[PDB]
Amino acid sequence: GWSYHGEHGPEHWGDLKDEYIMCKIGKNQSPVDINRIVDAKLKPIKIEYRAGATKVLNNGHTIKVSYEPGSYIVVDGIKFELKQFHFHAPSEHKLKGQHYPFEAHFVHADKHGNLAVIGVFFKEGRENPILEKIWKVMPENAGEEVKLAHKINAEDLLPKDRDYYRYSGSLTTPPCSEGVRWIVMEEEMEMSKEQIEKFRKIMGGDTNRPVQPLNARMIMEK
Amino acid sequence: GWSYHGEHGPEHWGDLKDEYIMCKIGKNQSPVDINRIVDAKLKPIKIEYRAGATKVLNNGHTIKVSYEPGSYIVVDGIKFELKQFHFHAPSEHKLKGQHYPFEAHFVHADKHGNLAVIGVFFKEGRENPILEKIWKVMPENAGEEVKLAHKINAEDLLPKDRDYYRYSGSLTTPPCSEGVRWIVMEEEMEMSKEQIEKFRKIMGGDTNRPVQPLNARMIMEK
Ligand SMILES: [Ca+2]
Ligand SMILES: [Ca+2]
Ligand SMILES: [Ca+2]
Ligand SMILES: [Ca+2]
Ligand SMILES: [Ca+2]
Ligand SMILES: [Zn+2]
Ligand SMILES: [Zn+2]
Repeated sequence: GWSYHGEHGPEHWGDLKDEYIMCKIGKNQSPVDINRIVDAKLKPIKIEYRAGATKVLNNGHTIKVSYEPGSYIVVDGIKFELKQFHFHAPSEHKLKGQHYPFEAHFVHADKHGNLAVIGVFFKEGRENPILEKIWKVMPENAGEEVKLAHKINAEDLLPKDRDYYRYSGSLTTPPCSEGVRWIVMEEEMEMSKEQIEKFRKIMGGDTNRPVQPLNARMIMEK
Repeated sequence: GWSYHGEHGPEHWGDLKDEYIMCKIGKNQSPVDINRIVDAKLKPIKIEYRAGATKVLNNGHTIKVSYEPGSYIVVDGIKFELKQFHFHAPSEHKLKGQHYPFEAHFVHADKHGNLAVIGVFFKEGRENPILEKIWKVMPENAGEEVKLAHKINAEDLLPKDRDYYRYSGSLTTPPCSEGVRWIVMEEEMEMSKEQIEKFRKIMGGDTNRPVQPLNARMIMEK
């Protein structure tokens, strides 16, 4: 019964269930304000994506797009399979104290269940032609799920400059499990103001967890 | 008789001499707050530098390091010869409303006198080993100029990531001539807090012109 507003909101997430305890005691939580940055010789990240987005689900907390097996990234010489991507507005991560109006998360998992999430910022700009295909068909109520007519390639929502920030964090929604590899891309993408407004309107407001303390962590920059 | 403080300061520069009129009527002035940015497919910039820094001059307004002929950059298929590089603190340019504590300018000129300046931001970090060589020998008073023992290569003060912001602007000190190509590098370099403090102490304070209106301009990002 968790939410982004009111008494089941982010500050109370850890109180709600035993399984959500990391939202309360965790010291490596996401998102964060990216303001303690260090240059590091990170390897480039192999992105082996095919066209494979199939369904669009409104779950009350976001719009989630599911992906068929076969698409993956390689981080630390390990294959993490793309499972789904979804959205928040405004951005969950901040960059040196500032938000973007929107952020996408591409959620991946290796064979043992370890999670790697690619985060992509979006600013106000040209209509995103890939997001229009999903937005046209966006379910208006929680629980609804539409099948997509044409399969979408998620690689088209990623920038061509693939320099990125890296850090060790968590899921941004309960249970907020830790041990998540975060790959936040430096280069932003574009969306129309209308697309942003539609997403906010349908979600009913802000869909962003507050930034959490960096604590012992640093953010690595390629 | 211009300065960075008081009644001969930046707000009054255009009042001081007829030759300084651009500081008053100019609509394409530098520096600027880099907050209206557009992605653009800018060509990479050829940097053909040799070891060639010879002298270190304190001129009351900065520390200026002079360069022997033979080192150049290529912008718009034109050779601009490196003449000198110098410093300001805090940064002249801002990035999305925020300063860096220090900024370097590498001043170049083509055969007809057209200026191209490469700007490099520096943050607090490790001692810069190339700046230490200059700092050791830094003239304490205006008018003084020391010959360097060992020639320095300016290329070592530039980042290895050479993605850059570009815009059309001006000199940041009187006469503030326009028609200057600005190449401001995206990746920052590092300096020690001690090196910054030494430069500020010797200059006697802030050495940065206030940001000027972007006006009709955009900033291009590679
Ligand atoms: Ca950096
Ligand atoms: Ca880059
Ligand atoms: Ca972009
Ligand atoms: Ca950009
Ligand atoms: Ca750096
Ligand atoms: Zn998310
Ligand atoms: Zn300068």
